[PDB]
Amino acid sequence: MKVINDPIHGHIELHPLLVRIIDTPQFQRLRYIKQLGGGYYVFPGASHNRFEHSLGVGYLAGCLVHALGEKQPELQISERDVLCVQIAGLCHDLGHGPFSHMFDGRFIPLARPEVKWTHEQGSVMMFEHLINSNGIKPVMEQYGLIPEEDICFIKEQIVGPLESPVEDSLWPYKGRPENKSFLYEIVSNKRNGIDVDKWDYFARDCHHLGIQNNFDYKRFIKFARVCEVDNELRICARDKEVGNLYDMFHTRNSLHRRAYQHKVGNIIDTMITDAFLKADDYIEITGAGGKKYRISTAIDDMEAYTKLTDNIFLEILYSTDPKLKDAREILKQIEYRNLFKYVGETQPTGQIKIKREDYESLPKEVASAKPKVLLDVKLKAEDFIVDVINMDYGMQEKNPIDEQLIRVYCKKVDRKSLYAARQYFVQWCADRNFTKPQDGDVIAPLITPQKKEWNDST
Amino acid sequence: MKVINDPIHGHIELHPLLVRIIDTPQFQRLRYIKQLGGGYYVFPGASHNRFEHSLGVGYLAGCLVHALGEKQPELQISERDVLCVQIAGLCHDLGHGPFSHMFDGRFIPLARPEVKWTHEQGSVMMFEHLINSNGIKPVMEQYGLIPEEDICFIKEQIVGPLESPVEDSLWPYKGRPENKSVDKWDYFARDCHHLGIQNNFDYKRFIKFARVCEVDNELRICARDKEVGNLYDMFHTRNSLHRRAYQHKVGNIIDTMITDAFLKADDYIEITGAGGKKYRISTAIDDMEAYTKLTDNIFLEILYSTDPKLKDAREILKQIEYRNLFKYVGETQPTGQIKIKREDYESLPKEVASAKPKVLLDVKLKAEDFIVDVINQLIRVYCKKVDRKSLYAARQYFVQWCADRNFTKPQDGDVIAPLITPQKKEWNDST
Amino acid sequence: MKVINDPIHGHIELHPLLVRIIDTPQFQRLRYIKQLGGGYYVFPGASHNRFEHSLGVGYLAGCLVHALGEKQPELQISERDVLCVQIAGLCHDLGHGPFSHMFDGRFIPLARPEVKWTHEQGSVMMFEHLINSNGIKPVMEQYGLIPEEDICFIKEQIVGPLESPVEDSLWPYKGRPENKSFLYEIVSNKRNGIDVDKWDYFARDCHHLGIQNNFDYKRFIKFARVCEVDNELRICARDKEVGNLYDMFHTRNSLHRRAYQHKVGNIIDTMITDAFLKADDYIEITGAGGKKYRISTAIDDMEAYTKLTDNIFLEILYSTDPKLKDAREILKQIEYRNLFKYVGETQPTGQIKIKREDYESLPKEVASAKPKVLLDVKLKAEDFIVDVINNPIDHVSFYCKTAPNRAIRITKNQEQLIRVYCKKVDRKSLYAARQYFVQWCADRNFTKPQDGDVIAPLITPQKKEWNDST
Amino acid sequence: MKVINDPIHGHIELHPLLVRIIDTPQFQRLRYIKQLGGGYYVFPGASHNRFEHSLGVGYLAGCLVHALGEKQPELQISERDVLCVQIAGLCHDLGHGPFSHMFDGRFIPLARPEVKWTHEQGSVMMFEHLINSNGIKPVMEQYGLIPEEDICFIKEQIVGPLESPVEDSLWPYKGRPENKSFLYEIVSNKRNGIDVDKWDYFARDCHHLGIQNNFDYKRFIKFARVCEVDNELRICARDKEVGNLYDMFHTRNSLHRRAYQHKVGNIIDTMITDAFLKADDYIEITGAGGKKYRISTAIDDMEAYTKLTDNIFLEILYSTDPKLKDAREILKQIEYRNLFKYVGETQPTGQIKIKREDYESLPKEVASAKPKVLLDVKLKAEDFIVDVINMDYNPIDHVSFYCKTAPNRAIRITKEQLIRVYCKKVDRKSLYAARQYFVQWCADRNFTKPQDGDVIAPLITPQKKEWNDST
RNA sequence: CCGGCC
RNA sequence: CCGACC
Ligand SMILES: [Fe+3]
Ligand SMILES: [Fe+3]
Repeated sequence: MKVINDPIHGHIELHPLLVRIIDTPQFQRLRYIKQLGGGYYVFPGASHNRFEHSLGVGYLAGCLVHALGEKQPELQISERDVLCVQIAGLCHDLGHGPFSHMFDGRFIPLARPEVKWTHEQGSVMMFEHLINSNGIKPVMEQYGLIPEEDICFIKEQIVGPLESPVEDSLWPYKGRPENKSFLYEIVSNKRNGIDVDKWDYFARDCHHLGIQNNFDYKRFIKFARVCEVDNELRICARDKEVGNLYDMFHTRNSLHRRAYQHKVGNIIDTMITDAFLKADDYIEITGAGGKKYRISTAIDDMEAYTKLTDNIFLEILYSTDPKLKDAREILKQIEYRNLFKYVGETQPTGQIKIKREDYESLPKEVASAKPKVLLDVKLKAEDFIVDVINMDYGMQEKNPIDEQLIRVYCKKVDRKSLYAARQYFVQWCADRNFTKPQDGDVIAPLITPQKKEWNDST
Repeated sequence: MKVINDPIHGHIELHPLLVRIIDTPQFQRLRYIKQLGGGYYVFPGASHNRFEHSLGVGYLAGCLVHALGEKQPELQISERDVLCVQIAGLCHDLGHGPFSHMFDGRFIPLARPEVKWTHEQGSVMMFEHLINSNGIKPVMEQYGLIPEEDICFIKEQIVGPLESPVEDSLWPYKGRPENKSVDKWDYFARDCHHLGIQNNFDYKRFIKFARVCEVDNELRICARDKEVGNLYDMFHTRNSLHRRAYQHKVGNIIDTMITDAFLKADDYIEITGAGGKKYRISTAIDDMEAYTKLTDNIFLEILYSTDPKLKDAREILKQIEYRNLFKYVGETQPTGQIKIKREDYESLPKEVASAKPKVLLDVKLKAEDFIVDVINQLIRVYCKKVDRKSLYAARQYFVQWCADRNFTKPQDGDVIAPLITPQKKEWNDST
Repeated sequence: MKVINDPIHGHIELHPLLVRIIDTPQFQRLRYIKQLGGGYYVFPGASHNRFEHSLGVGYLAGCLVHALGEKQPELQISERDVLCVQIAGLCHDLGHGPFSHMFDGRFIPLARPEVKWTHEQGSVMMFEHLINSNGIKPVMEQYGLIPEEDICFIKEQIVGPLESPVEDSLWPYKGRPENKSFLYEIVSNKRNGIDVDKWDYFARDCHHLGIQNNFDYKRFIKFARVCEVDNELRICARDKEVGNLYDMFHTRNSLHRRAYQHKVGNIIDTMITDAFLKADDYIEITGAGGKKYRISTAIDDMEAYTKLTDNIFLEILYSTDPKLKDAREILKQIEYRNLFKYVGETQPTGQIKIKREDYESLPKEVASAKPKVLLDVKLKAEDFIVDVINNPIDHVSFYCKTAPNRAIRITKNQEQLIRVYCKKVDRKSLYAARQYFVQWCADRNFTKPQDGDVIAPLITPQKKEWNDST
Repeated sequence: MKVINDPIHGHIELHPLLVRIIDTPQFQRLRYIKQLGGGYYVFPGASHNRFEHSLGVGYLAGCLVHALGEKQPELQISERDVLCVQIAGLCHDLGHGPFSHMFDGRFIPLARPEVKWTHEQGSVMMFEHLINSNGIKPVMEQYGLIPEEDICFIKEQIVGPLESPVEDSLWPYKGRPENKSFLYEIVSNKRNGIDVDKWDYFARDCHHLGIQNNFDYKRFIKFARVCEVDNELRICARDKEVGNLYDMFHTRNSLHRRAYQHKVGNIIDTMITDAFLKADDYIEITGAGGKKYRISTAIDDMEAYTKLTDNIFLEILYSTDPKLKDAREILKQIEYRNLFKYVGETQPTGQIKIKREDYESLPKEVASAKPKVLLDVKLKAEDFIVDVINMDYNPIDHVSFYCKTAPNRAIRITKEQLIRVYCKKVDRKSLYAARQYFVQWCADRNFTKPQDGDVIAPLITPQKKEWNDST
């Protein structure tokens, strides 16, 4: 058992097995990839990496489990359950890619349109590989828990429903029973949204970025207890966390609308992702048997998944090879904060939402926009841009109870080039059937008038 | 007008010249080093970038200049003084080495013994290189600033001494006024905020409680007579932060391991810059081109290469692939006048490796397996070995070396040495 | 320019006129009036008086009006109205009598059923007496105020429209023209209940009772802004502080269900009220011109109401007079802690709510309630005591975004109790009182007791009027 | 086994005997005696009373004795001692008069200068009256106490040695044998100054005044063990809390510099004292047998002293008797804030001091000043007042040392009277004359020259050679 | 600055 | 479980 001090988490004490397994290099790659991701180009202070966020999530899940077992001993969950919860929370986001939010949102979504997968499956696979490489089976036996069940429980908590839930009204998870889901929801609240990881992320972002955290998660955990709803085990705020929970929801909205939904930071992230894509074949990491896998193709290789940090960006910034001139230009452009210029903002309408495969064609489709306007420079794939920041979850019914931001970036920063990019963005919005801009009366003095809808003020 | 959002000083007002300087390749690359260095391993919450600390210091300096100008109309504060303050607060540590203090305090001895230089020389060279590469001399001129004079004044404001005279022919201010007379407070506040260390002193109160006074017919900074509590709290916070950054057990181990990794891969790492030069990590300060490609990425890159030619070097990362840091024995304090100075910095590990204690020992280490690092007067004792017998042998050798150095007696020297500590009659005086 | 240090609001920096109003007999009388009333004999910590509460209320009213006036230079909030709101805050409780809400609550109605008296009317009367006796009016002239308007405005802020508001939907206040309709929302508010009085006494009660106060009025005051709702200027809050308002109302409910509705803090109040009643006819209090008023009629004169404070309690406890022997006796039964025992509680069904004018008639009906089974003890009329005791998205606006009169004010939010106490404490007496209480709760169309089935099995089915839960 | 909620100590559990003792008229008399006395008219939040103070002190004494008997079983602390220490903590202030320390600090020594009276004597007498009147002795016998010696023990804890020894006449206390000496330092220590009463009233004063209280008695009781010090078992603390103890003393100093010496709470206390002194001969209080006792003599009979609380203030304020007129007016000048002005402050030099018997003679000497200047104000004894604010009598002092692994060797112990003169008249020339008279009187009495003494000393200053000597 | 004294 | 129901 070892205790560490953090700005928000506080005490980092754990079990002897968890203490022994915490100081590992497999989860050190979390410390080498920023959880804030594009926040380095956004938040001057919030340079925290996935290690701090994951440790806070695990500690908060363990504290919640301890509080539930103390105030509600009817669960009869022994120390093995808490140890398994801590081991699972130690890998909350231990399967993402370089720059975190850029990989599963921009890099993985574009590198392999034919293979759509997010950080969840990658996290499960990476945690399984790390467990296999550690060889902590005798150590787990010294902890009193059988590995053949601890590994399954950790994987189920990390991923979720891993049994391909059929329409039958059985247990969706093959690890947890019909009356054993109370402990696994502390790591992530897939329905209520009150997750230890989410609260830790919100608090850390607010603290290291300069925002106000009015939530008191400790009181929520103290007053939560285990209750029965819809003939199932759950956790809810008893009577007096309505103000605290509403403040937490407002803070989450502020964080996800001011930091994860900014403008310049999204442009910087898009430029970084595009530069990595142009250099995908130029940074090959050694794999198993002496083989090599590209950073683009390493999402299915754990040798380079354990070797996928933001140092790839550093390699891109300090390439010692002569074949990376195309990526060197983008690296030099991003070195002096000379990234692209935003042409506006947009959001689609209706229930139709594009998949991961359509993201790759979205840049080409947005560049292919061509209204009846003569442009000095044609909006090509490398000249124009379609930045599609997908918004996971978000649409939660009765947030107290309980698509994608589109941006047009110009590779050229000339005034005439800016006007051409704005015209191309208007053409793309018309093609995608997007609503008129808020300042569209001036932003589109020659593109909006083409359609009679703009003139129909009534 | 550019605004930078940081939790140290909120928003920082930067004019077009200040914005261009802050938005520069060197300024952007300045955020690639750690203030706490290896202590980031020991303390997770402290991972701040150096560029943010420099920006906060510059904002504090600009605010102080504005307050001095507004409070005293007779001060006649023009744009030149504010521009010099901003340039200094920006390039105060512009070219700080890998992990800032770690490189310039550990890696210089193994870099090039012929020329000695702290982080100040590298900072001055990096600022000069940034000015040369930016090509914004007309931009600075259009703001009313003299380029050479401002650059020299900013460099002098840094630890580096502009002039040779100590106090006879003015001060080390060959381009500045010796009579004429902050960053430390801003850095301390940033470190306290990042590491979670409570700071009882507010930087704003100290900034607002400064005045220009005529002492010895010279302008000097004077504080309020009722601000002793703020001063004390500030000093306490600074000391606490310094101890946390330097005295960290894991930090210390990471430090020494970083230096070992840097030395081991001298013939397996290099850079490219002007003239197609291929210089190793030892020559990263003499040439500004080497400093341009400088980042803490080695702390991962040297740890991530998968080549057989560096397999043993890769094995250094293997020491991190199974977490086991060097054991801590103890420390002591200097006595008399004999101390391990910078000249003895490159010889102290060799002196430790050559020790022959007269005690029952079975495990010995060579120069490469023995590390002698001091905290500069306390010198800690860390043994890279993991065996209990090896640790005891290393402790006995360290005790013999300290007894031959006649240093201060340790806290529990009787337990560490049953006879070696008893050998000296001077150190056995319990009264 | 005094400043008063407070353990809740810190510094309460004042104005010379407020100091003149404060250092008077009629304001310092508040220094000996319990804020929680009888709650001191149930909560040892709640020893605070109305004096500091009134100081804090004046402070908070000044803070809110000053914040609104500095934020918005269009409302034309002058220093005159700021001072007038501060005066209304300080004088909002000048009319309290012995043991605060026990006096105009359970005492005066049970003593004088023919008079409608409230502490706000007493506040108006005491403030008029304070400005007349102490010669404040020349000072009010000095400091920019015009008494002929400002005094009426202060009285209206304390109690409401003095002049029997006319039927048409005109402006019912004769003090301020309607273009300052927001100013009548600072001190006392009935539309939504966001008034500085409630903030101050919630914080003070939580400080003195050990309860934990989560609401933070400073955040509200910062967000507080005047917005236009239903063509009238009102004070609203930023949409962020909605959770803070939830906390405030949670604190309100806690203070009500733990402090102000205490099971035994009301028994003690009943005993004190009975002691005052028995001593009402033998405690002469002098008025203006030597006219001796009693406890109950002292509300008809402000020279005799000024001399009427909590000391009356002890003035009956220390009596050597034989005429007070009964009343003093009751007070003694409290020092020994020999209080009346609880019997049961009930709630009113529908809208037929018992009023204060019927309070003096309440026990007799309980006396007329005799259970349909044998009773060992036949409790007389005075042998039982029947004591009566009186959402977040109310008419409260919520400033939407960066727009002055945005007025996002819907949010769609997305009676009384009766307690029976027994003078006798025998087991058979307890059973008889429980049976009589069950009979009363089963025949007066009132809700059945919480534990009525265990309190009395032969007085449950009395009538069908009080046996329907629909 | 009831429990009382306190804003300071949270839940306070009480033995049935403690409740029986609490629910008596003599104990409930404390509800109507303010803790800070005249500080209310200065600190609006400081309206708390002695009743909750006594409750909390009993709580703390019980907690400390229980801890000390749980850690070390060789001390052999039994339930009898626990109940006796708790009772002593409860009744340690049963004898407080109106406005607390003002009664035995300013009123009684000035109303009856020939009578010695401390509130500990009144506490002992009131406790005896409580026990006798309320039939507590049968209940004390029932639960385990033996009144003949247990009551003597409680009285000794309240006041000290019930008899008169000289220097070394063996063990003074007849309550408990010497091998339980520590039991006499819980409720009221006189050597170390660490007693469970000061903890509670420091916490309560800081709660109601808004001052910050960094001390934590829980972390003291947690690490307290009894150790031998000069062949006397004493309660001792871990050295790891010694710095914490510093905080407590720091808090103490704050409370004695802001609250108890406010220079406006003292002039208000003086005005209340003068009003009481003038209404003394006419206010009647009935005692046992109907014998009317005045306010001053009421201390001699506990039945009359039970009915003597802060209410007397209001009883003089709300009166209509012509004989009380003057007294009543001095209470009304307080209600207009038309208080008397402080002419000056000084301190005694060396070891010269004013006792409780010379307080009455002090104003006459103050009025007896004869400055060698043209003083147009003929100030008499009624035109001046002299308040001797006796400061109550160290971070180490009788320090304690519960050093780890050393449960026997406690060797780790390593680390006045103000006089304020006020003037009844309010004329500016009268104020200057009063300042000059105060300076002259302080010079004549060899007292320390005031810091602002020379401000109103343009004529008689050259007369005094020592006054001009700055060294 | 007689309910303020960082 | 009459100064408790945190
Ligand atoms: Fe009220
Ligand atoms: Fe006491």
